[PDB]
Amino acid sequence: RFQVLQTMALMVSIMWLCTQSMLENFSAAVPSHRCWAPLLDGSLSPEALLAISIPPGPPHQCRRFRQPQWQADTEPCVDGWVYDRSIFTSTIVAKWNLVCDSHALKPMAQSIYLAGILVGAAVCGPASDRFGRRLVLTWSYLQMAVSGTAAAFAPTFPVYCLFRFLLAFAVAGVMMNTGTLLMEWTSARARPLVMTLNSLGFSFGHGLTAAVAYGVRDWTLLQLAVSVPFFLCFLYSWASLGTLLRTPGLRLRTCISTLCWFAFGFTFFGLALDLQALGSNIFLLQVLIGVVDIPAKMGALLLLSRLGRRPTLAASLLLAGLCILANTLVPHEMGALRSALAVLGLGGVGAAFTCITIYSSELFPTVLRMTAVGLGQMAARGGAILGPLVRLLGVHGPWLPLLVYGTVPVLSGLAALLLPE
Ligand SMILES: CC(C)(Sc1ccncc1-c1ccc(C#N)c2ccccc12)C(=O)O
Repeated sequence: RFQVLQTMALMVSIMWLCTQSMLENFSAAVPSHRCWAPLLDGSLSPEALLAISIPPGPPHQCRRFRQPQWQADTEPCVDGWVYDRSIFTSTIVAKWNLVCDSHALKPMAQSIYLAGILVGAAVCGPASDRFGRRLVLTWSYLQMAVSGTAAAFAPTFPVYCLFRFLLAFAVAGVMMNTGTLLMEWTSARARPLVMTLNSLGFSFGHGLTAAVAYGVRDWTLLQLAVSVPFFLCFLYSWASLGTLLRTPGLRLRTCISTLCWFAFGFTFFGLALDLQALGSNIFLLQVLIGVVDIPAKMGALLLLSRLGRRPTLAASLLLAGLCILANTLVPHEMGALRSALAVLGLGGVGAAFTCITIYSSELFPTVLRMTAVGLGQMAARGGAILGPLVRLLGVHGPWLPLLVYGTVPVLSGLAALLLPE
């Protein structure tokens, strides 16, 4: 009774935590924009007017003819940008003009968020040890709620990034304490099931985010809505690494497990946080991510049970990488196929997360098990921090970030073939 109720509450918390993580692709979606031109803001056709007021692009994002030319002089967006509000009424990109010259700020915002996750885990470890895990979890709920509300009403971009950093600082503690509490009260034999249940809670959070963002098209309102439930969550909440590396034989397993954690984190947080490239419809992609993760993670658990631990992880990582590579390979015209491939890739990445979480426990003796799992978690968080950054390589071509996202998991899975069991 108590175990199931606690599991349900923590599943709800994880759903909302996934919402916090994945909100960025909605609250930071880049709308179609253009320099604010006077002649565009003898009237003629809007298409013709825009043709004589904005140079053509591969509709140029950030240029405008100095004087309306009827038919070099192109100049930057001196007066600002005009954002298309057909989908989103407001966004951080539209609010702070994170386009073109300052385009790197959005992926940099996502990197700051993930660095906040890393720092929050690092601090909450010793804090959760020093103070009760339940107390730290309650304080993390409170911090998540307040940081989300503040970042919703952030006046300037540095303030928004700072409060996203503190929000991540809090979510790291939330995740740490939720996982620890689930582990403590669950029988050692039932650990794979509990891990799968938590991952399924995250999958449900994907669709929850999709629905909330669909309803609330204002980034301020979206952030505030996703942050409010943590107020209620707070209300009703009431063997060192040196030795691990020293051992000679362990080095192979340690390196490969850490590489797998890093590959999962990098690929997921570099792809999951930018679904605009993956598919045309962000809401549909967000929904399908969870809709496929559910069966994907269930099948991952089934294969893990019957097909084995190592081959299941290898298959999941290879599937993710190959699907991402195909997505960047198949023609951009075939949008449906690319969206399906991206959904399959994210499902495989989630399955790989389940597999590695349930596998790294077995790979190492009980004395070093906690240290190995912690090292894997830290590597995953570092890869997450590096995830959004590689999207900056898209300036040369949008295919390069996806090529990196695909070749990382493929190589990690191939390396996963050397694991013992
Ligand atoms: C930081 C991560 C990647 S975890 C994490 C931290 C913060 N935000 C989300 C996740 C996360 C990402 C994908 C998941 C999936 N699928 C997932 C499932 C359950 C719990 C968290 C996640 C790690 O620990 O290395």
